[PDB]
Amino acid sequence: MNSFYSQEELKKIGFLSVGKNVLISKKASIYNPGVISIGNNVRIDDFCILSGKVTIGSYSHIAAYTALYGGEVGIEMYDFANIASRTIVYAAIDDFSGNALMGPTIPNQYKNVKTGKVILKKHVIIGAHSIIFPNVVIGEGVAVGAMSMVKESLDDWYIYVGVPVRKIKARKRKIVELENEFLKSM
Amino acid sequence: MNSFYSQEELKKIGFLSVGKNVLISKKASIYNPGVISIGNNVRIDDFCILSGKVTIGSYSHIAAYTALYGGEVGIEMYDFANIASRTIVYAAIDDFSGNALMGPTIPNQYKNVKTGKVILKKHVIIGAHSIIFPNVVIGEGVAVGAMSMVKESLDDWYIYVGVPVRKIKARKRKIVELENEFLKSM
Amino acid sequence: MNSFYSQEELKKIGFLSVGKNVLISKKASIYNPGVISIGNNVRIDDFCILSGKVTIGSYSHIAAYTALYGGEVGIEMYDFANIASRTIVYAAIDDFSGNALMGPTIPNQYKNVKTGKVILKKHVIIGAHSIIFPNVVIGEGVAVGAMSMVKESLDDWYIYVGVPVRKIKARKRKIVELENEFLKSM
Ligand SMILES: CC(C)(COP(=O)(O)OP(=O)(O)OC[C@H]1O[C@@H](n2cnc3c(N)ncnc32)[C@H](O)[C@@H]1OP(=O)(O)O)[C@@H](O)C(=O)NCCC(=O)NCCS
Ligand SMILES: CC(C)(COP(=O)(O)OP(=O)(O)OC[C@H]1O[C@@H](n2cnc3c(N)ncnc32)[C@H](O)[C@@H]1OP(=O)(O)O)[C@@H](O)C(=O)NCCC(=O)NCCS
Ligand SMILES: CC(C)(COP(=O)(O)OP(=O)(O)OC[C@H]1O[C@@H](n2cnc3c(N)ncnc32)[C@H](O)[C@@H]1OP(=O)(O)O)[C@@H](O)C(=O)NCCC(=O)NCCS
Ligand SMILES: Cc1cn([C@H]2C[C@H](O)[C@@H](COP(=O)(O)OP(=O)(O)O[C@H]3O[C@H](C)[C@@H](N)[C@H](O)[C@H]3O)O2)c(=O)[nH]c1=O
Ligand SMILES: Cc1cn([C@H]2C[C@H](O)[C@@H](COP(=O)(O)OP(=O)(O)O[C@H]3O[C@H](C)[C@@H](N)[C@H](O)[C@H]3O)O2)c(=O)[nH]c1=O
Ligand SMILES: Cc1cn([C@H]2C[C@H](O)[C@@H](COP(=O)(O)OP(=O)(O)O[C@H]3O[C@H](C)[C@@H](N)[C@H](O)[C@H]3O)O2)c(=O)[nH]c1=O
Ligand SMILES: [Cl-]
Repeated sequence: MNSFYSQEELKKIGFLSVGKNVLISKKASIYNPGVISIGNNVRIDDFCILSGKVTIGSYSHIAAYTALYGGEVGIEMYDFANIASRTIVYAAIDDFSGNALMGPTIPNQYKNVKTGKVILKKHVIIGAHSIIFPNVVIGEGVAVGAMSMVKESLDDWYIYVGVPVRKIKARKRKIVELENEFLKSM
Repeated sequence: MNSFYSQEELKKIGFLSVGKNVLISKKASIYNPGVISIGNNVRIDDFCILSGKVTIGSYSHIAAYTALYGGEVGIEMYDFANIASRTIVYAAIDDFSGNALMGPTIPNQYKNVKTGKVILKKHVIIGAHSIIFPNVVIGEGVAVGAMSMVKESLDDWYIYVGVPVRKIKARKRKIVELENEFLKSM
Repeated sequence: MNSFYSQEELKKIGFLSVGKNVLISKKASIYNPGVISIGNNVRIDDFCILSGKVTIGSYSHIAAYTALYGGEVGIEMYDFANIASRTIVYAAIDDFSGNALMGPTIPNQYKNVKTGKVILKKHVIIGAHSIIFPNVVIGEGVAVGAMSMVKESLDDWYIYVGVPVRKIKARKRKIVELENEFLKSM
């Protein structure tokens, strides 16, 4: 069938805000829903995790198995941004260098958590099995390929691939005009 | 212990067809069972997702977290094909180029979904964390490595790796002799 | 909210041994708890799988989606080791070469399972979306970057990346003084 909440059960979750035509899987996890807000026409699929401060506009699909670790600073997606399956977005990560201790079992004073808001601008697409690390803006109209890793802010309207990513090609801007056409008839 | 459904629970599912000794996780998601056939001696683990048209033969393991998105055209596996953990197989995929809007929140006329049957032939093995794209015939006896990305059909009896995959060596065919012998015991 | 067991429900799983302050998601899967041991201050998140023989010490996070397939020979992590999200550790994998049949639907005669203990020593961290294969000792202090693949044992206090991994730099050892200072103030 499908595993989505009814519009009725959504209201019971306690989101900061949730628009219309919001389909969220019952097999997703939602932690601290009072700091999570969703526009209209959002779909979030089985085995996703939203945890902490996350904000999603409208016309966004968060595909299956995707984790959004919004922490305190948060993750924000703008309209028409989509995220394919099995992606992680971190707004916070532990320091790997060996200069600090690590992870939730250890108190803050021994760790060196790197944290910064993450933003996906309008029309961003994030390819399957990718990772986005903290304190990064993914530019307007940016496509990130499958299995790619992003550690820095990405320039608008390009397609990036690889670990860590590299620019390979301009993204076509035809979507801008299609979005105007779509909005019209809606 | 294990999380597999009963023969009794399995029949309650409504599969287009289910064979014998089928072990399906209660923690998998099965969408539109009505279009899904499974032969004999098949195991499907936790957190898999089968959605839309998916045909599976016999002697096949779909390991944990693997998503098979058959859509309309479908995904087929021949006998002795196996898929290791956290793989995605897409029978349909959105246009990443920027020539078109994307994903299930948006109507089809604004999109440009690529679709085509995906076929895994006999003795195919797909390594963990791999991705197969639409309209791809994975040749008989092909092995694709961990973390593989497959956008195009793959010639029989080869080992491939990488993103996207390249052909690194031949697969031996000794496995065909062992199939014939296994069958002759059985 | 959070999705962990109370310390009461923990005792009802029948681990070879569970310590105190042990947070385990109800959305995780635990097979054969009889051969699994867990020290103290350990968190195991949603959609993890622990199957067969698994030994975790103290001060360890096993992040979401992570799968530890310990089979019979086992996976052992020492204290202050952590695994980030969507990692797989295998103590047994099947032969990809074509010399043998594959997976849990086939009798052992016809297979050529590679087995070998996996050990992660003190302060190891494994980055997200990584894979560690059988018979590998990850030396004390090792860091493996995200989206990496490990088929061989790794030297102490080095940072490794890639598929399969290459050494890129020394790990800083300030973490050795920090554990001292932290353990003391307790
Ligand atoms: C990123 C992508 C769009 C590029 O496809 P393309 O426009 O057809 O370009 P090509 O396949 O010609 O690749 C161009 C270069 O990028 C490399 N490349 C392509 N995809 C890559 C990836 N995901 N990671 C690393 N390298 C990649 C190719 O090797 C090639 O390298 P070269 O120039 O050195 O030969 C596509 O490869 C991809 O990753 N799609 C992801 C689809 C997806 O995740 N869908 C989720 C459901 S909507
Ligand atoms: C692909 C695989 C079979 C190759 O192993 P191998 O035949 O033992 O070959 P090697 O390890 O010598 O590697 C051959 C070349 O391919 C590369 N390579 C190997 N595995 C690769 C992978 N998964 N991704 C990218 N490259 C890989 C090596 O770098 C080497 O490159 P070079 O010739 O340019 O140096 C193995 O690496 C693998 O990926 N196994 C997957 C195991 C799995 O997914 N198991 C699930 C549980 S059953
Ligand atoms: C491994 C890691 C610590 C390296 O970071 P760094 O020390 O800042 O090193 P740099 O980013 O300058 O990269 C050094 C080299 O490694 C390459 N590289 C870095 N990380 C890589 C990775 N994960 N895979 C493949 N290559 C990688 C870089 O391209 C660069 O190569 P070059 O010398 O050929 O240019 C980091 O990139 C990483 O993977 N962190 C994972 C964090 C994680 O998984 N967190 C989970 C939540 S806590
Ligand atoms: C994955 C999933 C599916 N379902 C149900 C409801 C859905 O309408 C139905 C089928 O959805 P589906 O995801 O199989 O098919 P689509 O509705 O076409 O969606 C998908 O294909 C596109 C081409 C990709 N770009 C998407 O990333 C991919 O997830 O099954 C759920 O209820 N929950 C889920 O998590
Ligand atoms: C993963 C999984 C396991 N189980 C139960 C039933 C099983 O008999 C038992 C142990 O299964 P396991 O999958 O850990 O181990 P195996 O049955 O040996 O299979 C595994 O190792 C092989 C070498 C790989 N080729 C497989 O891909 C891997 O999944 O646990 C479940 O009930 N559901 C599951 O999803
Ligand atoms: C992921 C997850 C979270 N939770 C709840 C209880 C937790 O205390 C709360 C916060 O968990 P969280 O994982 O969103 O956030 P943190 O407690 O900061 O943990 C995370 O950020 C760090 C920088 C990383 N090193 C970790 O690997 C990452 O998972 O949400 C659960 O109940 N179950 C879960 O699986
Ligand atoms: Cl996953």
